[PDB]
Amino acid sequence: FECQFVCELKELAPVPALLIRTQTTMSELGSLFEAGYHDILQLLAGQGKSPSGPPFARYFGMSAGTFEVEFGFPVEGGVEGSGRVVTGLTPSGKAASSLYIGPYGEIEAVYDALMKWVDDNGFDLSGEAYEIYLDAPAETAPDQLRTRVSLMLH
Ligand SMILES: CN(C)c1ccc2c(-c3ccccc3C(=O)O)c3ccc(=[N+](C)C)cc-3oc2c1
Repeated sequence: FECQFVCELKELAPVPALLIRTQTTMSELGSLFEAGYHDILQLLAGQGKSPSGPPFARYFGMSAGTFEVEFGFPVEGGVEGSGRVVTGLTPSGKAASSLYIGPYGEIEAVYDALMKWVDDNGFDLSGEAYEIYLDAPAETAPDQLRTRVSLMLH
């Protein structure tokens, strides 16, 4: 992945979200997200509401076998949670960010590129990663699958 032209620093505006905040492994992540995103969409339907944008996930310590993950959908205000689905916010602050097109299994390429770009520009990372799944992977060709990848800055 080349960062020459498409990598940028973004100022992220926090907006309301419905989230699940839990922990997972890389093996179980796919099943976790299908289950939890389904459930969030059902809780939204459950109030006669829709998401306000594509779903996302936040990650820290992804090397560990088991790592924290927070994932969900941006929503209108006035939405309530239930069970383990909670109201919160999308990230705020600065991030080093790039659009990535391709299968998730090759996304480390953009991570490597962004960490090089961050080093070249003297920025500091918090260690948190933030992915926005602009396309649904079940319904999209892998060579067209869009994810925005952001590394949060310290
Ligand atoms: C852009 N919007 C509208 C969407 C909508 C749905 C998804 C689902 C999903 C939700 C429920 C059931 C199946 C899927 C699927 O498509 O497999 C995603 C599932 C997994 C995922 N990861 C990053 C592993 C990412 C997912 O992103 C999505 C994005």
